[PDB]
Amino acid sequence: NTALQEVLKTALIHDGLARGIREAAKALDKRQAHLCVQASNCDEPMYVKLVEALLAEHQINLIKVDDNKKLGEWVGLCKIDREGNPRKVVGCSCVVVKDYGKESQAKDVIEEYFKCKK
RNA sequence: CGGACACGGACAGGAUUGACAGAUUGAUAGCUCUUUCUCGAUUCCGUGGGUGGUGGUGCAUGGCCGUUCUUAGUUGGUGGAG
Ligand SMILES: [Zn+2]
Repeated sequence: NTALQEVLKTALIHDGLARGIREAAKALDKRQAHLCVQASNCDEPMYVKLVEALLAEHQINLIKVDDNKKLGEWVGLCKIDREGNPRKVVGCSCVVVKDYGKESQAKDVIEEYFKCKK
């Protein structure tokens, strides 16, 4: 439970992402992105087959989560506030990590890759 | 758009920029249109809003200048006249 809860959220503050309706699946076209994350609630079953057709054949792995509404408070557009509303953004299916830039808590995402998923 | 900012919706399962071809036009303005890529949450729309103005009004004014006015005039205080 260490991989999905805490070691990746620190790699989501100010990195390079794929954010919105004209770029949810734009950053998959980049040969510059490391370990990404993917949501298991797509409306059509081939759009996730569309995006794993990039990564899983290649050197890139996805992490499953539930959906792109629990992912909304992670992507960067803050919707919840002291004087705010609960749901003013609906997040992406798949945001990628192109560069960590530092090594605070990144030893477990790379341990997530080649411990059992090899 | 060079209409800041504030309000909600449209913004991640397809908001907003740009652009070659061509019948497009005054025009190598992608203006529009057919076709179709790119840009990355910056925005666009709705509503209140500043804003800019060689737009009005010099009879609402400030500054300035012009003039009788380049001729020798103007004024209190303090007493006196009323
Ligand atoms: Zn008029």
